[PDB]
Amino acid sequence: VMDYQTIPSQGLSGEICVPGDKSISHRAVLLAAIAEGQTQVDGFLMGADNLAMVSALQQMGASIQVIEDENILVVEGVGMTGLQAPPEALDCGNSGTAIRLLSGLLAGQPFNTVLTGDSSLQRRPMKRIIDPLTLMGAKIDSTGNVPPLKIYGNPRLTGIHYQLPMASAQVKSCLLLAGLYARGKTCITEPAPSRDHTERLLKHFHYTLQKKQSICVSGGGKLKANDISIPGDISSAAFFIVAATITPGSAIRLCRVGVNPTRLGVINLLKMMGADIEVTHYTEKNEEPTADITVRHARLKGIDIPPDQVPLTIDEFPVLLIAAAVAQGKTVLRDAAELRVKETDRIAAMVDGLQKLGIAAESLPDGVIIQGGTLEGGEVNSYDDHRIAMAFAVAGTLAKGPVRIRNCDNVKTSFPNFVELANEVGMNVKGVRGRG
Ligand SMILES: [K+]
Repeated sequence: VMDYQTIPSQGLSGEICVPGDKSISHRAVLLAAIAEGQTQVDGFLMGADNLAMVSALQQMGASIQVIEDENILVVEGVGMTGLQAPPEALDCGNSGTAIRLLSGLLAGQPFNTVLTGDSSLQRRPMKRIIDPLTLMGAKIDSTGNVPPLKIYGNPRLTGIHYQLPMASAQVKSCLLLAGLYARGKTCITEPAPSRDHTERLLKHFHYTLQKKQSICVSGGGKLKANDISIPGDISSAAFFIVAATITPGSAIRLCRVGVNPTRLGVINLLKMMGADIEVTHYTEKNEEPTADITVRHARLKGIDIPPDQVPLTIDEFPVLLIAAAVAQGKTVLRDAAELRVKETDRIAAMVDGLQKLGIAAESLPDGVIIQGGTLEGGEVNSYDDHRIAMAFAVAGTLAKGPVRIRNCDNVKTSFPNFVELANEVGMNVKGVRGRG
């Protein structure tokens, strides 16, 4: 078992490219697997979650060559009906995304599948997908609406018109995938817009989409192979953006980062707090916009986080709360109860760690109240959550003393080369032997 140990930073500098987007990587390889023809995937995130998605597809006879050192996949698609019944339960590891997407993919197959994963994954809520999939005629056994899930494939799924009562957590993507195999059209309508990585990829693979506040697909179409280049993960960049923001003497450039508007919340909010962040060299390679992000040290003020930014920033709140901890004044986060049902309860985790580092932090059922202050050295627990681990690694840049973050083995689920890149820009992090 291993921990991260930090010492304060004298300032970040240089230019780095963060690894590929986790969310786009999952969808890219899944769609490529069932496409017709050969898809080359560049920038695939070679992390534990995305490789679990790869292994899972391979158990069902996807043809995927992994070239790990180059972040490349070469996928020979097996076509829409080309998958084969896997012999054992599919282990999604730590990956909520993989299990929810596979559920959509597998609901309409002519075979049965069991989906499971690690302890954390077996606590992630699935009611949100089970219910709509069932409306389409899926049959999914589960206890307490958490994995493991047993899917009894139904090749005669029916399109539904569904209005999700919540900015989807892969619910839209899940139903869209099921929609490809359903008879008729499947229409998903949502209160507020959410991530659209799936829609962009469906278009990329030439599957017809329509189109106003809702989105529809009709089943029985074909996915057509089309090479894809995956942008840097802005959720991964977020750690360095906060680090360069709060560490005096810092100036860095993050190259080739995805800047999808539905993912830009951390930038939007930091700027509101007074951050110094410039987006340049904006380009549009296939489907996903990417840009370079230049960050310089800046003093921050606490803010009331606007409710409309919450969906745009949900995954960056761990590291954003570090910025709040060192800002001048109070920060209030509301409407973010979804933080409690992630890999760990992220509100409880962040509040626990912040208090251990000398920050006045207070939990709400749907968020947190932070009084900006001074980070001390100390020791915190990652709660096995990659973003909690990395958030406190970022805390270490400004903490008065060393920060020990226990149990960081799961950082590689989303950011395999985190330690290397951190030390490269001047964020001091070392992996050391942990306990237990
Ligand atoms: K995960």
